[PDB]
Amino acid sequence: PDINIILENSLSPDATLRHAAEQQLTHAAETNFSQYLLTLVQALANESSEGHIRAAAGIALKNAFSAREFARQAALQAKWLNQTDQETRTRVKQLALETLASPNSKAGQAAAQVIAAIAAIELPRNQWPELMHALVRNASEGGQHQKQASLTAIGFICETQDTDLRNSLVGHSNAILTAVVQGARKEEPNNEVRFAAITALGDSLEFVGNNFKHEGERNYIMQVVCEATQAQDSRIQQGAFGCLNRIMALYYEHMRYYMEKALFGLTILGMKSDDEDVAKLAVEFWSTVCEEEIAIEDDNAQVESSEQMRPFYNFARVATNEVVPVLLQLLTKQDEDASDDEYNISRAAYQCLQLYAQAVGSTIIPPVIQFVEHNLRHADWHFRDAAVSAFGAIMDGPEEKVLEPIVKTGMQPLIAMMEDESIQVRDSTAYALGRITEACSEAIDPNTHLEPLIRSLFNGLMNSPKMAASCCWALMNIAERFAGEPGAAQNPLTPHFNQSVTNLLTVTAPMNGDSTVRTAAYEVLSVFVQNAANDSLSAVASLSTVILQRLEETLPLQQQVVSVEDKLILEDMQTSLCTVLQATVQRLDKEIAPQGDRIMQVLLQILSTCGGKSSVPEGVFAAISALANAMEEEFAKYMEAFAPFLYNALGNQEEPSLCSMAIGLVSDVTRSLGERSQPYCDNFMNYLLGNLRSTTLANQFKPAILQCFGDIASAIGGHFETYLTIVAQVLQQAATITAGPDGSYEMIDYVISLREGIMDAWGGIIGAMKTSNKTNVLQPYVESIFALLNSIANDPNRSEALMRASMGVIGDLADAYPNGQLADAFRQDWITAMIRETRSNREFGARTIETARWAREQVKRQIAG
Repeated sequence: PDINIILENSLSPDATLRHAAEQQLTHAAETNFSQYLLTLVQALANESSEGHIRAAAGIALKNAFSAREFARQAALQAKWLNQTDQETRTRVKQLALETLASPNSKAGQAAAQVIAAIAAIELPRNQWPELMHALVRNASEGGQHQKQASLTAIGFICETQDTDLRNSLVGHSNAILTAVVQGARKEEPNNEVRFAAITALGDSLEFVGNNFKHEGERNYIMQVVCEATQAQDSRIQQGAFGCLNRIMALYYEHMRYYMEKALFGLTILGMKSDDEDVAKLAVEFWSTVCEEEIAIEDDNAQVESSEQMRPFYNFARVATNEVVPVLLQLLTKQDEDASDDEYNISRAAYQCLQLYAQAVGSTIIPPVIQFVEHNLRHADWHFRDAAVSAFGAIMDGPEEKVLEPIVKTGMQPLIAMMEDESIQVRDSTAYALGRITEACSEAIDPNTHLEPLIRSLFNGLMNSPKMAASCCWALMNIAERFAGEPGAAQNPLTPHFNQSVTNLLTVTAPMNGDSTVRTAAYEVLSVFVQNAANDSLSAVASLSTVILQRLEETLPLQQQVVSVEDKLILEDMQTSLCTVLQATVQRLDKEIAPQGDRIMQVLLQILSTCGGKSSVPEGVFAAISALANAMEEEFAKYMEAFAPFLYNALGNQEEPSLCSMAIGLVSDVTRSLGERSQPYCDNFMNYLLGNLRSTTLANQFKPAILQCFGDIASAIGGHFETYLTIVAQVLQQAATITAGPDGSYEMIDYVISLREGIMDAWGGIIGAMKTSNKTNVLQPYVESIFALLNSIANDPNRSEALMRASMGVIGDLADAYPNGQLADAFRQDWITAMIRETRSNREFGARTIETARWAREQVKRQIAG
């Protein structure tokens, strides 16, 4: 009754009464948790209540002692274990179990969720010994709904990726597998049961298959799945194909026999189904195959020894002649009405086609080219659009050499497609041209195709918003690919540069145009500037003034902001303008100096009006960083005005992204200004050291902060002795932070990044103490430096930057203590091995290998005193 109204209000669209209800529930769970549980499970078990109420009760009950988040989950589970009595637990368990039999599907499903949540707690501790036997019995003997719900509960329990729960289930493995497979068979008269069973099998794959190691279980599962894919019922088909997709994703290596035997034909049939949902799943099957094989191809490529090769069966390659024509056919099933990023069959097919091209390379070209030639001039826009889409789709993957003559042949017709009636065809054409430029710019000859290509893309950008993004993307690719050589006076786009800048400035000129088009076009302008040649420098200079003028004009615009939309639009404008400004600053370098005063004036004025969640301060900082790098010691005059803004960004960790940017700015300023930045470094150190005081061990800012220590040390030299005791202390502590015996990828990466920071820090410090003739005061820390060097050497987890920095420090140490004071520590074998490994890695860059060579030489000059 009351709980019915609280639950109904809990689902209410009015957030005031919804939040009110949520508060009532939370309060109820706080005042008497056990009674809260009883009330909810009783409402769930009540056959006189509506399904959605019962489901709501069951969900709330589930959430009373379960959560996705680790810590929440720890706390809530503890509530089930230690804040209930056995009578309440027994009651909740029994009522939940009984509700599985309910003819109301929503109540049954909810009860399955409840049971899974309880099982996750009790089964590892063996506190519900009756459960799995009861579920298996229900799944085999129950009425329709009891079967459905119990199968669902079994699936929920088996899918739970928890080692202890899995292990507790081990003894029930065959009984569970038998129950779900037998439930899924066509001999099962009830289609509802079959769907529940095949779904449960899919959820239980990791568990019941025993990792598919044994042929009997394998054939058992594969037989029923293949059978279910050709079931008359659409839902059963869907469950089957979803199951099949997970099987392929998990057990590719076991699939050869089954692929040849049935999967090939089954998925072909599935892709051509009249039901869009199973068609989607069947296309996804081949997307999964392609993804796997792309990964395998890549891994087997990077491998030196064939014993390291992963099993590879070339499924996609073999299947090309059957699957690709179907995919192309599905490209013609566009829904012009459908929303954006709505995943329909046509976009699914396109994704698959892309992956297919990567997976099989040149093999995909003849069926696609046949399709493109047939349909490029079709009367139905569906087929023309499909044709150009397909063409662009296969640009990334096959041998460039093979594509070059096809691109050359198809360049002019594809450009002509930009004048198609259909806006869909024009958009797909623009994107395809971007794909082409990106993958095969070499095949595009400037003198012949460049000008019309650019003209058509700009024509599209300036007159047709629907294709603006695609045009912008293509244009950016072109600017990137036709950039010319470093130091060059001209590149192919240079005679088009001024016109291009004019066009981009024109389309971004309205204050009422589409904000997304404005943003996209500004990005284009940025990339054009970045890749501009020296003949265009005066134009870039002129552009920087226009951009500056527009930036200045946003300041009174800021004043007119009323709505949140106004705010967002203004912030995108300023962020885009800062991006372009940044581009001109970097491109002009020293030549930017005459506009330095104007730049800092408007940028600081923009900072003073920023606040809250905004992308603007970060863009401003990026532009300022550019100006500091360009003007160097000339930038010092802006430090009086700018430093307090920098300090404030540094001290505010509640804006993580800006804080990180601020730390990067300190590195920029100290490196760009050098010793001229020394008077500000005590303030820097105070903020940096202040940041290090945390309740978080893996402080996200620490790696960059340590790198920053290195830059400051270089800038202030002998001054750094003031900070040596503290910083060395921090560096030594940081060196002990590791991912542990079984760490995540994120923590492994964090530690690699951290140790990059540490090594940079030591590097700057060693240099500072050497040049100030203070190697005596550095001497006590040298042993800890070698210790870390050795730790890095003995850890197969590393980055190129880390090894480079390590080589650098080894060399620095040799310089700092000449005439063989460290000859002993250097002649150690792990040192030599470390350096030799670094110099001999052909995958490393030139900087690193040169640094490794310097390290070797530095070592050698140490051995003999």
